[PDB]
Amino acid sequence: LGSMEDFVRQCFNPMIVELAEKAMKEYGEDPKIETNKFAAICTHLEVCFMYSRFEIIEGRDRTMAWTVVNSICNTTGVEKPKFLPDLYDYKENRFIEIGVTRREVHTYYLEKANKIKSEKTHIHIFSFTGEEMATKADYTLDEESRARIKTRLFTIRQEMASRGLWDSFRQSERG
Ligand SMILES: [Mn+2]
Ligand SMILES: [Mn+2]
Repeated sequence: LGSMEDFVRQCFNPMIVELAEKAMKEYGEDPKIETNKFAAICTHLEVCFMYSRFEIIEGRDRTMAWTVVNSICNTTGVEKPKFLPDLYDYKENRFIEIGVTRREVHTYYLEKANKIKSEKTHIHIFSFTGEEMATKADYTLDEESRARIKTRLFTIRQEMASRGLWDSFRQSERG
């Protein structure tokens, strides 16, 4: 049984580890203790950066994110989201909320949708199974582009498994 804080650090992007290290410290969660959530954050992030037409919101400091949201919201006449999407899509002129779950796709979706009280925020969910779900059957990206996202979650799962780490990860998610 390996060290997740190891695997995370030596299996994600430096960039990605330290944006998520830094995302965590901001809620006073230690990456050394909260290592399963540490990886999850890194993965969720990695995905958002592969779904990139698209402006990125996840990853920025909250000050920077909220300003980013606002110039768009001021320039397009788009409703302000209450919370913070992950991306914006210039082609469909909408904000997108990205979700990566190790649970039920349907459960995670409705949890997302009911949080954000979206009218216009689009919601794309993937899991480590292929299983996915986008708001209104609107998959935004082309079967290929989504497929590469699918492949890599798979390459995350087994590489965890190689170290006895997959098992726990799998079962430790909540809402
Ligand atoms: Mn986000
Ligand atoms: Mn998200």
